Amino acid sequence: VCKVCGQKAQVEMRSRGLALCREHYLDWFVKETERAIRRHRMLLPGERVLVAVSGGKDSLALWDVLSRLGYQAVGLHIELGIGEYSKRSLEVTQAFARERGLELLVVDLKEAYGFGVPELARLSGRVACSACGLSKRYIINQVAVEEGFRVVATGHNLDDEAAVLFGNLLNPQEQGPVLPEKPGLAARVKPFYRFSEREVLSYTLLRGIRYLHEECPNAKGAKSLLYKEALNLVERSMPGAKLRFLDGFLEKIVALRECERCGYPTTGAVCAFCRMWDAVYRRAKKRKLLPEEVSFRPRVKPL
Amino acid sequence: VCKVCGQKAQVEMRSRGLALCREHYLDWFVKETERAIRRHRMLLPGERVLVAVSGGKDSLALWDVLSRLGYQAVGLHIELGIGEYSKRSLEVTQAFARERGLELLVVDLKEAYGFGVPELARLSGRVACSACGLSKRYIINQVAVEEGFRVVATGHNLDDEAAVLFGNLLNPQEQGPVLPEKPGLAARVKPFYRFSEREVLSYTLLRGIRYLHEECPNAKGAKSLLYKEALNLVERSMPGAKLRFLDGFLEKIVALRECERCGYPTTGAVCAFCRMWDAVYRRAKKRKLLPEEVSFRPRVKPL
Ligand SMILES: Nc1ncnc2c1ncn2[C@@H]1O[C@H](COP(=O)(O)OP(=O)(O)NP(=O)(O)O)[C@@H](O)[C@H]1O
Ligand SMILES: Nc1ncnc2c1ncn2[C@@H]1O[C@H](COP(=O)(O)OP(=O)(O)NP(=O)(O)O)[C@@H](O)[C@H]1O
Ligand code: SF4
Ligand code: SF4
Ligand SMILES: [Zn+2]
Ligand SMILES: [Zn+2]
Ligand SMILES: [Zn+2]
Ligand SMILES: [Zn+2]
Repeated sequence: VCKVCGQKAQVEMRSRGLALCREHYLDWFVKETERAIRRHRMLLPGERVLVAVSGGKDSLALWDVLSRLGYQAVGLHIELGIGEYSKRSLEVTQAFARERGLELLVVDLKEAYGFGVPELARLSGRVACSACGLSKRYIINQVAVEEGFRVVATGHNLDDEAAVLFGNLLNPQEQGPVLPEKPGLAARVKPFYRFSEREVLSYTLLRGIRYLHEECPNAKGAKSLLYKEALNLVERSMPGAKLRFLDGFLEKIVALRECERCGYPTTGAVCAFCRMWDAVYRRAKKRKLLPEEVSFRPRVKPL
Repeated sequence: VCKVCGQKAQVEMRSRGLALCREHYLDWFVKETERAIRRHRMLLPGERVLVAVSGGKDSLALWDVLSRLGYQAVGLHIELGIGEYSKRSLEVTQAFARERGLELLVVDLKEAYGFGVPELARLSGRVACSACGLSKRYIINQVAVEEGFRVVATGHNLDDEAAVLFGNLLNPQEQGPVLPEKPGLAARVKPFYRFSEREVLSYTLLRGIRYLHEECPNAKGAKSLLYKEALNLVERSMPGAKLRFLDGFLEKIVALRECERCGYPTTGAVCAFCRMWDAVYRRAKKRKLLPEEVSFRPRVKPL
């Protein structure tokens, strides 16, 4: 039965020995999120926070919770130009924001830089996921800094964190719930880092939030899915495995230069982002999808 | 093709980018085993070594290889009294030793202590696997010390080592290829710790060694099977994962008292082995399968 009210439980979490009815699961989820924020000093009460929202279940749920917790949550969605997929992804995110009166920023990849993720993959040589992730992290950071946000919230859940940890162990040759802000670098927090993917999904469905069910025709996100399958196989027979795994690592145990192209932090002369888009533009000219006297002019960092 | 002779390959190891014909796989396996022994100073050339052999594919293969490498390999088999299973397991081991002129020692659990693993589990309260493993490690060590062996070789393979490592990470609340000998403690080496289970099986089949195909009605060895499934799932799509996993850990980063009952090393007053068998005898008396004036008299340690 529901541990709080004694009525019929709607959600059962063996890993925590906890069973809750719909109304108290939603409340538990929201309170536990704030418990995570407070424990790790992720946010200040009512602070402006840039929420990276893709239209999927986690970041839409995160946007909902942070709003309910009274944070000034502004969403940033990035249109990746991956066909009808990215189109629907934008619609869902827009619908969410509209029907809740939340501020939503959009960066359209194709409109800003001329190429979506598909063409970007062909032109950079990198796998689609490499160029895409690189663009996502840079743009989200850039928008945060340019719009005066101190902290960015992403919707990475426990399955995601444990998959990353697992992958690093099996494949070094191929990031913590809180990353502190530095000059040119906004802070990044993961308030959902201890919720399982199943648990975040449960919140989303019970809250009635409509998200983009379908997933990208991913390329090397097929790796994370492999890691998740392996971890969940164990989790199925041994609840709390992912939590034990991630907690165990967490509770146990470099020079940055300004990019001479855009100004943002990097370890080299020019950052991987500018280096990628330069080569993409360069190869587009040789092909020639771009005018010869065109230059990639990245938005230089304040102040 | 076979990387050594150019003829048809019989064994393909994607993880190592290596393909070999039957005759050269057998040779590669044997040479690599010696490479492991030498690298880690596991054995001295021609040294007497106690090989723990269960009749399964790994330890029978290990016994074969160590013999071929000119080591004086004496096998110790422990009869666990698990029905017809343990019976066949003993036969296979005996057959191997006979048809190769190898010295084989046998400890029959029921004959030595009065109870096989099944009854031992009911009487100790511990799961079958707990009492069984405890008995196996103690007896193998005891026989080694009592018979003047410096080093014991076990047939643990890469799948086994990586499963253990994985399990510890997911479940702390539930051991290296070489353990140095100490007073009352023989050395333990795992010369097969880098061969995958599939690779050790391949050696066994190509060498024509007959082993006990069936496995114990295991209890909590069902855990290792779960760990192996998870790891092999990744290995299937990403060769060298288990090796990367295990190597990565290995290449990165207490007071012992004499048991007042048997003399062997322990952290407490009496060791877990004596403590287990005492309680088993004690509870047998209360049941009463043993005479009241009977005492468990463990073989006290030399010198
Ligand atoms: N196109 C995008 N625009 C903005 N933010 C994004 C985008 N894609 C991902 N993010 C952020 O990055 C986080 C990780 O995304 P992802 O790699 O999709 O894992 P996920 O948990 O399966 N996706 P989601 O369910 O949407 O959070 C998401 O929670 C978002 O917060
Ligand atoms: N009954 C036994 N008697 C002697 N030695 C044993 C016995 N059981 C296990 N061992 C040793 O312990 C090692 C690990 O055994 P186990 O837990 O069965 O993993 P395994 O690799 O599946 N078995 P095997 O194929 O026989 O090595 C074996 O290689 C043997 O060397
Ligand atoms: S799946 Fe690969 S490509 Fe599709 S969005 Fe995620 S990263 Fe970019
Ligand atoms: S399976 Fe469990 S019980 Fe059967 S032998 Fe291995 S440990 Fe002892
Ligand atoms: Zn309730
Ligand atoms: Zn740059
Ligand atoms: Zn050959
Ligand atoms: Zn003892």
